[PDB]
Amino acid sequence: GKISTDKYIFLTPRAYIIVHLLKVGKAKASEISENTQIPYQTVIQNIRWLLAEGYVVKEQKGEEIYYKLTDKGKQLATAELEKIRKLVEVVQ
Amino acid sequence: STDKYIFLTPRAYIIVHLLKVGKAKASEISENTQIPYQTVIQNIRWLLAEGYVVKEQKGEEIYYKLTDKGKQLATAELEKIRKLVEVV
Amino acid sequence: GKISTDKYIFLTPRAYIIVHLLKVGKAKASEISENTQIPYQTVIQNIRWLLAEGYVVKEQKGEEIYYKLTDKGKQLATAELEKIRKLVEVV
Amino acid sequence: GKISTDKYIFLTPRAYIIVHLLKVGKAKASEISENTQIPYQTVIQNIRWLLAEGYVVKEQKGEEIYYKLTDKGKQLATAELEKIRKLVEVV
Amino acid sequence: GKISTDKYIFLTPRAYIIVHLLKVGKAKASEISENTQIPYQTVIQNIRWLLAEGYVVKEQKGEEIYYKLTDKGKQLATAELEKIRKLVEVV
Amino acid sequence: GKISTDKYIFLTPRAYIIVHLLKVGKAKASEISENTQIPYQTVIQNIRWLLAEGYVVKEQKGEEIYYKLTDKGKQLATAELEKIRKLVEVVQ
DNA sequence: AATTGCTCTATGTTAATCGCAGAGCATATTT
DNA sequence: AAATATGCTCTATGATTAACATAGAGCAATT
Repeated sequence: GKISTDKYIFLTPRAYIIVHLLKVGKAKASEISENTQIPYQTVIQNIRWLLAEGYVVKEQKGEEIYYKLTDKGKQLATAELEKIRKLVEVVQ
Repeated sequence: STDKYIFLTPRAYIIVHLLKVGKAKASEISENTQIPYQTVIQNIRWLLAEGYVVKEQKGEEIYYKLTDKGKQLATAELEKIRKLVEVV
Repeated sequence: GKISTDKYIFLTPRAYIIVHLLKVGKAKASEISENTQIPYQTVIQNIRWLLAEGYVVKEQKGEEIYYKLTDKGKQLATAELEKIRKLVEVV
Repeated sequence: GKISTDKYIFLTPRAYIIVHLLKVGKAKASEISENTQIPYQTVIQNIRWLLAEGYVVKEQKGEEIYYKLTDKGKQLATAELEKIRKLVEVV
Repeated sequence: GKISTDKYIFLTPRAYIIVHLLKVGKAKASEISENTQIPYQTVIQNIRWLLAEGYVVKEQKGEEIYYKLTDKGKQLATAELEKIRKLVEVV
Repeated sequence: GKISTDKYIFLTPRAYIIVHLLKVGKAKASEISENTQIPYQTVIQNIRWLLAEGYVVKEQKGEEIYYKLTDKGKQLATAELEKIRKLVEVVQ
């Protein structure tokens, strides 16, 4: 699948997506996009996948739809983040 | 469905390996990262076309290594990778 | 909200999907996409949702991912199907 | 377009709407939203289209605008209702 | 290994692509593949080589991407091609 | 398969061999190698493929192994060459 | 000359990036 | 009170390409 493009040399689009939720805790699909530079279509495409994977859950208030990392989604993040520190430390 | 490349791309694992070793063969580049060989070369052909890597054929032995340009990309991207973790 | 749908006016693409899951039980994405004429891409984005609700389960078979309707999905299926005869009947 | 969402799993909002007019003859855009469980803005949206496609026509009842199906409407209902059965044929 | 080429038995798919850019000036991934009848994958993968050598360059026209031979690329397409005629006149 | 390479940019080794056989008429394995500069292990490999399709047949003229074209390899020689021309022609 | 072996090529199946056209609903408008 | 222009948000899905596996094939070295 299209994973390594000129825009995602090292990190994938979902990476920045999750890293964002880790901070804001909860955010709108639009808020995720404009804050990560990742185009909206790519965001929800990965959000749909995150939902099916149980990493992220959807919240709704009639009109306002928010997304947040589930406990396992937070487990995934704090796991992949440790592979980064490795990459970069083994490295230098 | 990629469970293998969640946060990191296979391209990264390749760039990094060519940093700690400097000179590596498409076969070893694959093994030491557990990335399917067919992906290695396919990414190599792209890295070559972008001057991020230069080939060095010492006979029948093939060797791919980072260039001055590719090295800059390596030390550049990696920094971006850290700053993203710092705040988190 | 300018509407133009010559394809989905009464039935959603998600419906045809659910249905095909009852016949074959388990099938790949590139598979049900052909037996329903529903474009492959649309299928994935819909099977994901069915996974997010637990209406379907991902069962890999070697290298090819297989999607099979679950109990809760079977419920949704048979339950929402009767909801359709409760309409056709009176009309 | 936005066909299948959380509320709509099998049938689109149009299916219901028409199914409503196919039982109440002519009802106000409000009274449809009342029975269809569909929000007001959505119904108006589908109506603005139904009328533009010669599927539905207004009927001026004085100080109100009850909406009634047209001959083109039944030409669509029964013509759509059959894709359901051809579909729910294997249950 | 073993040999079974049904197509490229005398010419490389690289030969075609090179020839194309020499008469078209500017071509995209699809264009080459569509005309040369060489499969898309082979093309996109061969340009990489023509780029790693500096024989071809990239013309970014908005979204779509074009490819054109370079100085060294031209001095290659006009040289090797001569060893073609030097080869056919040997008869 | 391994078709395009650093040397076989335009023509393949099977091209050099065949087109050279027409002129030279006939020759031994190593002879082909020396002339077209193509390594033996390569020349010998493709010859095996030629002796398999009938394009070329080996004829024991002494103790060496003489490799000379055939009819199957003639219908092909002119066939490929014809396309080779269709290519350099439109280049104009 | 034939088999073994390593490496890179040709290329199809699948999938994931990002775009355009929808379309579901909520507000602010509006005769 | 009911209707529309309007602003979001997510869906339908086509086009480009990457992930990567199969079948080659250029080229030593061994049998």
